[PDB]
Amino acid sequence: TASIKLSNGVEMPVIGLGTWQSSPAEVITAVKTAVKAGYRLIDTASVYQNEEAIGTAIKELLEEGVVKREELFITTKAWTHELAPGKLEGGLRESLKKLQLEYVDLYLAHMPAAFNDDMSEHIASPVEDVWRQFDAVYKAGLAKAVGVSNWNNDQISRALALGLTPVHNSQVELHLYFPQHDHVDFCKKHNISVTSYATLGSPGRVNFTLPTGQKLDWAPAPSDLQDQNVLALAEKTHKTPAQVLLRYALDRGCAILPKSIQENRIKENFEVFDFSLTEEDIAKLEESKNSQRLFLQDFMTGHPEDAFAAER
Repeated sequence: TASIKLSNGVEMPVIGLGTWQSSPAEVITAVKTAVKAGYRLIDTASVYQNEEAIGTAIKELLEEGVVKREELFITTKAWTHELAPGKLEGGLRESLKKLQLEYVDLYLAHMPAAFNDDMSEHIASPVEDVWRQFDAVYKAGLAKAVGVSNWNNDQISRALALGLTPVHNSQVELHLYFPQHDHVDFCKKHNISVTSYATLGSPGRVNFTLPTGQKLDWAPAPSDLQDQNVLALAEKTHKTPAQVLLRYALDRGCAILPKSIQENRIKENFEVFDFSLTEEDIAKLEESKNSQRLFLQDFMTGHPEDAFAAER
């Protein structure tokens, strides 16, 4: 299994199944298809409300003898209300119950901003206090590694400065049209692994279908998948545009989480280990200089720990 070695020695598969776009019913089929295809990492979150289904999927995989627990890397994330003082452990234990696991391989703060139950009120808990809870669950053995998602460099630095368990991973939006050069360089400096979500960028096609259901010809849409350099490299390597975008992120030194839920796409996204991109190739793909954050997570607007406050 191709993996990245975390600062504490834990090996994390470089490619995993992102489940943020999967319902409980769709995720079961998606997880089993991915694992049978070769995927060894499953990424979920308490807020997706699909952990129970994933637990069932894993259970079936184990009974079928497809894989053993030790061969799978499971990542989950605490939502905003679970980040509040003294609420993390309870949240993690609940996720473990749904997943039917004794521990998770990686546990992340889904955001840096705490909220109450219905997110009607901000809870001004500094990221330092949030991280102390992660340090605790890590030491308790409930998570083999801990990290953050959607945090900015300053927030991560504040967590590191505490001198507790280091941040092992940072999961952020990262794709050709939002390179995150600064964040990746920052993480590399502090030995923090980086996981890219939304690796395939924005919608690359617009489909036309008649009421009868008859499918007509599609049209390209402005996106990473339609970038001229991407299309050119795909043709030259005999790979698909999507595979090129995934390889781009991998060779940038990141782990990836393609969201595809369709059987054929899940299989397609895994076929990215028969080639690699050189520094020249990477530079060529970045020539358009297009850069724009697609996931603004604007519900954080006004919160003292809004990671993107400067962009509001």
